[PDB]
Amino acid sequence: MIIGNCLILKDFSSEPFWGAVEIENGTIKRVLQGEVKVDLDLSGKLVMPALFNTHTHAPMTLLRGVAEDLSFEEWLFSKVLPIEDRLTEKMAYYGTILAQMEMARHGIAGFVDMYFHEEWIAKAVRDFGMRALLTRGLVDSNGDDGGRLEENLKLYNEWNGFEGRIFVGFGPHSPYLCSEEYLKRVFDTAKSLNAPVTIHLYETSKEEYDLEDILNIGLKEVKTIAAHCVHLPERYFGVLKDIPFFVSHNPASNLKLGNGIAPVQRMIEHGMKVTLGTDGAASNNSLNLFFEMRLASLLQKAQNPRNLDVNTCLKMVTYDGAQAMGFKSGKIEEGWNADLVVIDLDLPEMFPVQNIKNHLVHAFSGEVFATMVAGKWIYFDGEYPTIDSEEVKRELARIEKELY
Ligand SMILES: N[C@@H](CCSC[C@H]1O[C@@H](n2cnc3c(=O)[nH]cnc32)[C@H](O)[C@@H]1O)C(=O)O
Ligand SMILES: [Zn+2]
Repeated sequence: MIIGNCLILKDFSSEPFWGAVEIENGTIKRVLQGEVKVDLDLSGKLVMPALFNTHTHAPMTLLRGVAEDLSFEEWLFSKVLPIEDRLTEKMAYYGTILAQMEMARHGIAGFVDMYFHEEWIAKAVRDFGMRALLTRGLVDSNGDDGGRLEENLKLYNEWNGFEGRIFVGFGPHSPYLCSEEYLKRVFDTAKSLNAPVTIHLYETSKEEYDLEDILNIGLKEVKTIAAHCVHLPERYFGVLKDIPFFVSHNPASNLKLGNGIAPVQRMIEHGMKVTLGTDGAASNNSLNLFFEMRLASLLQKAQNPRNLDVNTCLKMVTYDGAQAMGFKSGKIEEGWNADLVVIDLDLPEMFPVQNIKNHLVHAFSGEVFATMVAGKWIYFDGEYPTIDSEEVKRELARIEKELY
């Protein structure tokens, strides 16, 4: 298949050019320049690498807007947890289908999850078409984790590697919901399977523990996606530079729950790898990485308008995200995955045409035209080709009634 005859943004550091792309068996076979015979003419649009959301809680789409005007502790222990006790396996599946519908209309190809009923979440990702690094949220009480780590291993056993689209990791919630001993066990497990770890790190100001207790139990050796890092002491930026440590920046969530602004510019200048996550729909409340990217840039610019320039931003949502997720995506080059998104250039916000890249970061709403994952269209002109929209919608309607 060859799509094109339009502008093509190869990667974050290059400029658009008129051409086309040939996809074959979920990969990029070749990138053509100039005019050429295409099977799909996307003239008047832009083709670029798809985006990768490095942090979310998929089924929380079912709780969108249910927890407003609350401090962090109230939000989680008073509002969210009681509702989650009522969230079923079936709801996890449909909440994830909904989450993918939303992420897909925003050009997202893959996401990193941390939740429960994870196998049902995996089924939903299987059916929808996206890529995902799935992990089970882990917490313990003096070593007793209620069988959560075991569930994570079951998930690993049954889903790691599925169709090259799904990978399984471990999700210890945070250094405060996980005891020191339990955390070491989780890191040792991940270390043994050579699997990633995702954890909420220094999300709130109350967290003042030393990163040393983690740096010497596996962090230096385990690929880790640390969400938030709002209060990560700057004295550690140096050491985090050369280990597979990926910060997942979640600007909207940090602001909405009154946690603050992470010094991303500083982290980046110190050589740290930084990616973008949306977190869950109950504390965002959208699953839009374009919005997240724009917001991130603005927040850093408040300190210095030169902070988080356009290319650095595009790199963060595309290539860096794919890297944290272990997928060879993020660039339209031969041999790379065919994970692409199509943006409509025939819009007010995309003018002047000579500044398209800037528009992508500071003016575009995030509503893409189509999104392709593994060579398949998972969203196209308002349509969801991989699912029965109407059926899914009815189920969600029943779930809303049942859940609330
Ligand atoms: N509560 C789960 C274990 C953690 S799953 C991942 C958890 O992260 C929670 N979560 C969602 N958003 C945030 C956030 O912004 N900060 C901290 N935790 C969050 C989410 O509600 C979920 O409970 C259980 O009992 O098995
Ligand atoms: Zn989170």
